[PDB]
Amino acid sequence: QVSLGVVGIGKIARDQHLPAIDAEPGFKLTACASRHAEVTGVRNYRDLRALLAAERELDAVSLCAPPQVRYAQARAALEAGKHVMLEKPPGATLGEVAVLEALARERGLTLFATWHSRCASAVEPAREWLATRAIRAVQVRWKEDVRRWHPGQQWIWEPGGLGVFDPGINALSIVTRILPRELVLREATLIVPSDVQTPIAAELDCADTDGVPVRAEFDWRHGPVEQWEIAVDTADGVLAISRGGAQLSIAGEPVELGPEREYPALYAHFHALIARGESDVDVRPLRLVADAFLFGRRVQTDAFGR
Amino acid sequence: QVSLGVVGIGKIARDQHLPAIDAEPGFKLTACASRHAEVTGVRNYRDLRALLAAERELDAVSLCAPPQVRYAQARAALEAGKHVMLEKPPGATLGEVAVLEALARERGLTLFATWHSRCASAVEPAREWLATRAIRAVQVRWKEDVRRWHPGQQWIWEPGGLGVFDPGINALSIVTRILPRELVLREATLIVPSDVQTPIAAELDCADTDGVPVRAEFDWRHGPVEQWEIAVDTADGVLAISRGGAQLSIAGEPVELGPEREYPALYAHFHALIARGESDVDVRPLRLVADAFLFGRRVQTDAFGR
Ligand SMILES: NC(=O)c1ccc[n+]([C@@H]2O[C@H](COP(=O)([O-])OP(=O)(O)OC[C@H]3O[C@@H](n4cnc5c(N)ncnc54)[C@H](OP(=O)(O)O)[C@@H]3O)[C@@H](O)[C@H]2O)c1
Ligand SMILES: NC(=O)c1ccc[n+]([C@@H]2O[C@H](COP(=O)([O-])OP(=O)(O)OC[C@H]3O[C@@H](n4cnc5c(N)ncnc54)[C@H](OP(=O)(O)O)[C@@H]3O)[C@@H](O)[C@H]2O)c1
Repeated sequence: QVSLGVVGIGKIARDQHLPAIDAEPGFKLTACASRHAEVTGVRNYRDLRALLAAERELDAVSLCAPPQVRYAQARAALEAGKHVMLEKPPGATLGEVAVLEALARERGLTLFATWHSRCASAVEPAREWLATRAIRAVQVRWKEDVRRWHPGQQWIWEPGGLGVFDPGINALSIVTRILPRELVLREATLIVPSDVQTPIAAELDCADTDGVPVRAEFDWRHGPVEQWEIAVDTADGVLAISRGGAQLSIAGEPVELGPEREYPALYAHFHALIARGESDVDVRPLRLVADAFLFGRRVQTDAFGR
Repeated sequence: QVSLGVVGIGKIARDQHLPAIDAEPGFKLTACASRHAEVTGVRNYRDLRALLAAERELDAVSLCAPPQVRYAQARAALEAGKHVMLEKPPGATLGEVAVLEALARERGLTLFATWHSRCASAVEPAREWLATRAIRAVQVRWKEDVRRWHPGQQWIWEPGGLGVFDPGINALSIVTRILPRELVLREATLIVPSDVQTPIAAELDCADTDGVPVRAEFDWRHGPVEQWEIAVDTADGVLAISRGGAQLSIAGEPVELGPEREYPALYAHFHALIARGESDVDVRPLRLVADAFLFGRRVQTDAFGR
C-alpha cells in the first residue's frame, strides 16, 4: 500500500479524488492538506509544508488545488521525496512543469500530469480506430454555461486560470491522444470580457502535420446548447465523441462502452507508474493553449458582470 | 562549401545577413527569394517555392522574413531536403517549432534556431564567470523607442509578432545562455495599446531553480533613456552587460572583448552544424515569452499611433 496525501480539498477532491482513492486498495489515504476544509478518518493539516514535515513516511501526494498554486506545491513535495500527481492543467506555465519534471527525474520520483478526460471510455477505442485511417477534418465543440457549472468561482478569471480553456484543455487532451500526428496552431481568436483576465470564448484553427485541419470552438457564455463533442471525418465515415468522451459512435453506429471511471483509472495509472519508477508528463495540450494565448488575436467583449 | 538561399531580403538581410555570407567562404550565395526586391549577382525568385523548384543542387536556406511566415517557409525548405537557419523568434508558436525540429531529424537535416544577441561579445565571458558563483539577483532593462528604432514596421503589432518582445526576447536569449539554471515565470504584466495585438511594455518576475529573483522590464514607449542591460548581483561583485551585449563590466572594472561580429558568428555556427550533421534549436527564450503571454496580467493602454 502506497501512503497518499491529498492537497486542496475542494470540488473535485470530494466529487472524484477521495472516492476513487478509497476504491484503490493500492493507495492508502494517510493525510490531507487544506486551509478551510478537513477530511474525516485521516490526519489533516492546514498546508502541505506542515503535512510534509509531519508525515515523514508519506510516499505520494496528489494536488487538487487551482493551477496557480501547483508549482510551489509540486516543488515542495518533490523536495521532500514524494511522488506527485498533478490535476490539470499541470501548471500555470510551461516552464514550471519542465522544471518539475527535471526535478522528479533527478530524484527518481514519479511525476504524473493527469488529463482525466483522456480516461473517458471513448478515448482508447477511438484512438485504435484512428491509428491507420486517412483523416480529412476534425471539429471540436466545447460549450457550457460557466454560471451553471462554475458558480461563483474566481480563480478561473485570474491570471493562470485559463478561463474557458479550463474545460477546453480537456477536449485538447482528448484530441492530442486520439490523433496520431502532432498539431500546429494556424490561427486563434480569444474573446475576453473586459472585467476578467482570461477568455470566455475562443476559436482555434489548427492543422496536423499532413495538413489535416482541426477546428475547435470554446464558449462559456449563455447559449442554447451545452455540448462536449469531437467529430473526426474520415474516408470510412465519421467518428463522433460526445458527452465529454463518455459516448462514441463510429460511422453512425453506437459503440458499446464500459462505464465512466476517469479518476479510478488515473489513480490506477499513478500506482502503476510508481511501481515502475516512471513518470508521465505530457504537456502538449497546455503547449497548444499557450500557443493560443501567445498567437491568438484578442477581442474585448461585454463584462461578465455579476 | 555550402550552396545557400536567402528568403525575405529586407532590413536585417541587407544590414547583416548578406555581408556575413559574403565574408564566410563556407557558403556560396546562390539565390534569393523576395516578392519586392532583388539581389545582384545571384538568381532571384519572387518566393521560396519557385526558388526550390529551380534550385536543385541547393543545400541550405536562411530565413530572414517576419516570424508569422517562418513556419510555411521552413517546412517547405526542409521537405525539399535543405538545411534551414531561422531568424528569431524561431516561430510564431512553440508547436510549429517542435514540428520543424522533428521534421529535420527525420530527414537528417540541420535546423538552427538562431539568437544573434547570444553571439554578442559579452555573452560567453559572462557565462564563464557566472557558471559557479553565488548569484543573488538579476535585473534586465531593455528599453528603446520603437518610433526611433523600428519605424514603419507593422508586423510587430500583428498576432505572432511579439511586440516589445521582439527586442525583449534578445535579452531573454542572453539571460538564458549566461545563467546556469532554468527560469520559472512567477508573474508578468503586459501593457497592450488598444489598437495593436502585441504589448508595448512588460514586466516579468522570474526565479531560477535555486530561488534567485530575475526581473526584466521591457518598454517600447517614449521614455528618458535607451538601455539594453543585464545586471547580475553576486557575492563577488556585479557583472553588468550593457549596449545589448557589446559591453561588459565585472566589479566596476570593464572587460575588453572581441569586436561585434554577431552574424559572422551565427553563420560560422550554421556551417559547423552542417559539417557535424547536428541541429541547434533552443526555444527556451520563446517558451518564456509564451509563458508571459499565457500567465501575464493584461492592461489595455492608449492607442499606439497607426
Ligand atoms: N468539474 C471540476 O470541478 C474539475 C474536474 C476535473 C478537474 N478539475 C481541476 O481541478 C482544479 C480545481 O477544480 P476545483 O474543484 O478543485 O476548484 P476549487 O474548489 O476552487 O479548488 C479546490 C481547493 O484548493 C484550495 N485553494 C484555492 N486556492 C488555494 C490557494 N492559494 N492555496 C492553497 N489552496 C487553495 C482550496 O481549498 P482550501 O481553501 O481548504 O485550501 C479549494 O477548495 C482545477 O485545476 C480544475 O481544472 C476540476
Ligand atoms: N530589424 C531588426 O532590428 C532585426 C535585427 C535582428 C533580427 N531581426 C529579425 O529578423 C526577422 C525579419 O526582420 P526585419 O527587420 O528584416 O523585418 P522587415 O524589414 O519587414 O523585412 C522582412 C522581409 O520579409 C518579406 N516579407 C514581409 N512579409 C512577408 C510575407 N507574408 N511573406 C513573405 N515575405 C514577407 C519582406 O520582403 P519582400 O516584401 O520583398 O517579400 C520583408 O522585406 C524578424 O524575425 C526579426 O525579428 C530583426
